[PDB]
Amino acid sequence: ESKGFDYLIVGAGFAGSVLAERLASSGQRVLIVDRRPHIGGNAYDCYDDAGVLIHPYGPHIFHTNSKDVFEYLSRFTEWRPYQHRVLASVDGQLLPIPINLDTVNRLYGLNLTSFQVEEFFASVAEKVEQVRTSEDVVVSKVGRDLYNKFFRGYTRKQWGLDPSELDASVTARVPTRTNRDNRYFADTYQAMPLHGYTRMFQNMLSSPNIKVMLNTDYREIADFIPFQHMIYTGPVDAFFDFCYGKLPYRSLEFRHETHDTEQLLPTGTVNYPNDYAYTRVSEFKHITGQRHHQTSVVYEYPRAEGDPYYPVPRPENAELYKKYEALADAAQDVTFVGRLATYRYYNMDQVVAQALATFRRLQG
Amino acid sequence: KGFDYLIVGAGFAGSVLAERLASSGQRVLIVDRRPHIGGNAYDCYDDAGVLIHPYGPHIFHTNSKDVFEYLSRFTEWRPYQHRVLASVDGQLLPIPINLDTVNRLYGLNLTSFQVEEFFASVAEKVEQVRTSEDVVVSKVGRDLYNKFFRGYTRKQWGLDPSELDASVTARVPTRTNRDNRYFADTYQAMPLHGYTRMFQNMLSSPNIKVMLNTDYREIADFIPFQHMIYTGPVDAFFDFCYGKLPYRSLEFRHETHDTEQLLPTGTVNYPNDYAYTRVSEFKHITGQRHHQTSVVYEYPRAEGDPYYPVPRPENAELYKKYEALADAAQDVTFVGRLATYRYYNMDQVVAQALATFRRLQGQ
Ligand SMILES: Cc1cc2nc3c(=O)[nH]c(=O)nc-3n(C[C@H](O)[C@H](O)[C@H](O)COP(=O)(O)OP(=O)(O)OC[C@H]3O[C@@H](n4cnc5c(N)ncnc54)[C@H](O)[C@@H]3O)c2cc1C
Ligand SMILES: Cc1cc2nc3c(=O)[nH]c(=O)nc-3n(C[C@H](O)[C@H](O)[C@H](O)COP(=O)(O)OP(=O)(O)OC[C@H]3O[C@@H](n4cnc5c(N)ncnc54)[C@H](O)[C@@H]3O)c2cc1C
Ligand SMILES: O=c1ccn([C@@H]2O[C@H](COP(=O)(O)OP(=O)(O)O)[C@@H](O)[C@H]2O)c(=O)[nH]1
Ligand SMILES: O=c1ccn([C@@H]2O[C@H](COP(=O)(O)OP(=O)(O)O)[C@@H](O)[C@H]2O)c(=O)[nH]1
Repeated sequence: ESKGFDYLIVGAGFAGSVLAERLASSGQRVLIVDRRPHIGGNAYDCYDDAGVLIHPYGPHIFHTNSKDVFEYLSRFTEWRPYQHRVLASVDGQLLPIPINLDTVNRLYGLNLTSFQVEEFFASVAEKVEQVRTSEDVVVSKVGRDLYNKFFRGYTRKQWGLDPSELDASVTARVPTRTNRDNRYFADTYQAMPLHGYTRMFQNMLSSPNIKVMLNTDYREIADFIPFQHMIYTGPVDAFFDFCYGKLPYRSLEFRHETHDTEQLLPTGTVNYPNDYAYTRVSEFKHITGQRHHQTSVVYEYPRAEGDPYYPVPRPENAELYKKYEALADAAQDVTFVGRLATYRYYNMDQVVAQALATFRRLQG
Repeated sequence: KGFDYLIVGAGFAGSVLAERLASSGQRVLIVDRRPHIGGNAYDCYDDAGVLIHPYGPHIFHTNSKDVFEYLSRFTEWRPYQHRVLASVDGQLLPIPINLDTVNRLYGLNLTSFQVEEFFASVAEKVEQVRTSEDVVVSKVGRDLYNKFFRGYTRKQWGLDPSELDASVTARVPTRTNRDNRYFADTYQAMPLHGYTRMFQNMLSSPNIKVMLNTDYREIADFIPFQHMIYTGPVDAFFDFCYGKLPYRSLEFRHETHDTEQLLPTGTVNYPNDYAYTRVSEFKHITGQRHHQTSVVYEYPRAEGDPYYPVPRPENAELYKKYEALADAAQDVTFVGRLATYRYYNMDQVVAQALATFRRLQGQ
């Protein structure tokens, strides 16, 4: 039709890359761009100095209930079945989280059945008018003491806020159980890409219709490169030059280490609600299924400043986003999709859905 | 506006130049039709977790202190002296041919001093040496030429050593000593973490934008650039106006085995057997520790991606006709193995690029 590209996609993570593949399979000329020197966004993996497969930006475990998302992804990767399991260091023990029958019995030295632990949870639970805060969701189900041990400290360390300063959506992510299930997810499809996300993303972007541009801020090229439409997957407040001020995103620092032993942790991840500066340690071999004479772990330190990783879900922040959203829905030739761009605390599968949905919209 | 340079190809040629140009403040756009950087020297991890080179074994070696020190700013080193065995007469023998090759082959017991006289007694004298047959035959004799060189060369090029310039089979000198190293260079070492990691450091500058999966022709029309550095094949750049320049290609067959070690050295050559010219085992080269092993067999091909220029008098003439157009380009600089039609090693390409950088700065 004209010079340049039909689409200019800003960001090569799940949001941007899914659309890039859909548009290009549809015959669109697509330029995908990322300020980072690699594709895959947060989900990027690679081999470290020791030859172990890791995630530079923390542990990404894939899980979904969407047969459609799982089948779409199945087009670009084979799978390694895996059901993630997390232990929480509490009172010098490693207990299951989410809280379940075993957590209670092990913590207090009880012997409740699955039927009795309901009466117990009910016997300590705090009555809450209406549930609004992350404090509310937890305390109204399992009571004050279990809240202090598992949720209050972790949350304050992770967010820099009390759970009461956070939307109930936040801690509602980790629901309590009364059975003896110890998986962090009870999703239908739990599995990791056989050869890593990066290999999966490379297939996703392999069309002749797709051009990949790296180490590039869209603003550096958007001036002299012709494109008929733009898909932005970065932060919003930044897209509109913070005109309304800074939309708060919580950040992280990662400290990777390699140990001359086959196994360091009992599970993929151990949470630290009450001790240490880090929130958790992850061991990639548990996740990937890789065999190696050594192992590599990563420690996560929450940070107020740095690359945005988490939207900060709270009443005041929801308001501030709306104003930016208004500008966004107003943007004539720009479509906003992704965790950062639409300010949603989304998992990988959720972003893939929202991207696939957005694709269908771009075709009436 | 736009970029000061458009660099076509992210191999050694383009990457060294990207780095040098960017370092001096220039805005660079390096592009490649491949999905990765590094060109031929690109390495990666296979499904088994073994570090391999998708495009055949790349072993770094050099006599140039300046090239090694330049590269040393983007990678650490694993000292490595590549050793190659040739499968001849049912034995695994040292190549280049040396004292031990001859002694073991013919069941002799010569000293270094005697083997000079032996080679002399079998050598066919050639008045003026012009072909790959001459260089070999005029030194080691007809028989040894047949065992190690003729079969291999015919298989690799589809040409007889006599139809190739003396420079081809001259890359493999004959020895009278007992040195079994393939190279005798001063600096022989591998990038500690592979080439890709090194390239990544070479292209880390904020003044470098990287475009992959892109042929320059797809963006040349709407992207502003003041000068172009071209590292691809020459004939393709001028749309084959003088007909096609002969390049030689390869097919690679990669295998993984459930054993720690398959071969006795990094590479085994087959001058006289099989459809492949050689077999390589990457662990000997990388030094990686793994419970399994990955090898690659190389099959010479007439058609495919260009890997080797074909050094012969009629091909020199043809290239010159293209080299003439290249010089009249005025805003395109040609550099590399493919772009200047030279059978260059990695270190030679780096030198060529560093030199070209100097010329461009007037230095
Ligand atoms: C620590 C951590 C752990 C996680 N664990 C899980 C998990 O276990 N399971 C799960 O399902 N999900 C997990 N996730 C969530 C998952 O990462 C997200 O669902 C996913 O990253 C969403 O991708 P996205 O494309 O929307 O955003 P992103 O992955 O962040 O992609 C945005 C990209 O755009 C680029 N960009 C931004 N601005 C510009 C610009 N101006 N110019 C050019 N490029 C730009 C950025 O560099 C970035 O690469 C985790 C996330 C984090 C941070
Ligand atoms: C099988 C094999 C084994 C080798 N072993 C050794 C060794 O052991 N030791 C050693 O020192 N050297 C070795 N070499 C030689 C070494 O690989 C080269 O010297 C080196 O690759 C030089 O890189 P280059 O940048 O000049 O060319 P290349 O690496 O080929 O880079 C050229 C790039 O330009 C791109 N390109 C071309 N045309 C276009 C276009 N139209 N649009 C966009 N992109 C384009 C190509 O995709 C390619 O990536 C070996 C070579 C081969 C083939
Ligand atoms: O052991 C835990 C695990 C979770 N959380 C809270 O639940 C939220 C969601 O945790 P999840 O692991 O699902 O989020 P992630 O960090 O993985 O993105 C966290 O931010 C915490 O506030 C907690 O308090 N204790
Ligand atoms: O065992 C050998 C090794 C090399 N050669 C000849 O020497 C040339 C250069 O060998 P080299 O190993 O340097 O080629 P490359 O590794 O670049 O493919 C080849 O083309 C062959 O013609 C040969 O005949 N037998």
